Amino acid sequence: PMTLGYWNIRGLAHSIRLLLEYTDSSYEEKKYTMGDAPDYDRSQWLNEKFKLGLDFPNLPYLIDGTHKITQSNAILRYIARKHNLCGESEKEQIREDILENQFMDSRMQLAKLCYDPDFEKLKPEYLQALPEMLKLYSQFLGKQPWFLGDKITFVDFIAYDVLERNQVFEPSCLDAFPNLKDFISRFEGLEKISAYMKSSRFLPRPVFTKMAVFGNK
Amino acid sequence: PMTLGYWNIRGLAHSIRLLLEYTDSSYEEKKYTMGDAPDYDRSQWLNEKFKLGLDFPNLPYLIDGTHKITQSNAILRYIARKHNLCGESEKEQIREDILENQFMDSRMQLAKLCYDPDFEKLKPEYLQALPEMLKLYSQFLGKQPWFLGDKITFVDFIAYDVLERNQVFEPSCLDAFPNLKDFISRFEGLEKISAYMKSSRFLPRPVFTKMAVFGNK
Repeated sequence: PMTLGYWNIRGLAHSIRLLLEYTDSSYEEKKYTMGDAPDYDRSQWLNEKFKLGLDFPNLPYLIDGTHKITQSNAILRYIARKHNLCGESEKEQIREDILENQFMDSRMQLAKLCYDPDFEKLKPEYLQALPEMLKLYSQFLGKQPWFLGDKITFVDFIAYDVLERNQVFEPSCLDAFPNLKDFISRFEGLEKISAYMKSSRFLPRPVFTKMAVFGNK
Repeated sequence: PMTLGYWNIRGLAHSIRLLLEYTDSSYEEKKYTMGDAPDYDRSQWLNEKFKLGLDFPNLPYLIDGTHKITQSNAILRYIARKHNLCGESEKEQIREDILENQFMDSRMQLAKLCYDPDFEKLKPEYLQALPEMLKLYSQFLGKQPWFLGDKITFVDFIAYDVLERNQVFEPSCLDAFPNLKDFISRFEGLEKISAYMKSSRFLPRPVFTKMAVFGNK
């Protein structure tokens, strides 16, 4: 078995869990929690942070025998690699890295709103810019069933997440982009995935359980 | 002839320059520039932005014949892959993913405060939290000449710019870490790297944007 670990919330560990299901990987989730006090105490992780014995302690993490991986991307590539879910040619590879990185910056932009207290006043900013960075993805993807081509790679697990996050934030965001919304319906079509969305284990409390009224409240 | 492209000021494209020079790649730097504070006008690029045919207009970028690339890491990996500067074994594979993504984090940490309005107030914090980061690296190298092992790869280049940038903020920061020092010495003393260092083609303005009152010159 393997061991993944993150906060009781969504966070980065999401796609990571999704990629772990598509590969039938037998993993376990050491879930850490933030103290429900007005001020959320994050010292639960801290207590173990250094005892796990990780090269660069941080959450999320994945331990596997003689392999304790850290850094969201570093964890995904590891799994994907063991299941041929990575690009094979320079071509599919340049697309792969561009996306891999891009989606991250994009993951940040949305996350910023939540990290910043003055969300409500700054929320519009992200909303107005959305379409531009959206059409870019829908154009790059184009007529492809999966972002890279006719084969599914780890990069889709990243994609889907960054696209669902914007979908729950604002549902109309994808209506003008048929292929993008269609992309999501295809992802949420994989047996191994659909089945997972019908599992006994999913959020006990709402999304963003801790931090940001964008879920916390 | 490949095509690079970034603001006149050093920025983050320092690693690509070094790698390109270490790999003897013929390249033409299409240097851009902005206006002065407060009007930080960056028109030249702004207009040119989309006509370049970049599927994801962003800076920096590299136009390699057909392969037009964006995203720092992507550009680095491309070149690094062209001349075999990468990890082969799963140990080297997993190793480079960790560091590559980690250094990016640290690189995001430093700049975030130089671009920050209260730099003169955040400064002592990063100082106090520098040794943690800096030790983590020294522990992840030990007696190895290169982070990956016995091969210089793009990681060592990316690790150089960061360790270099941090050795500016506080020149003594890495003094308590002897191997980190020998590393910097090691990189700087490479047949081709040295030649580039002491050239007439090494003159972009210092550490990041002029907005930041951090080593502007």
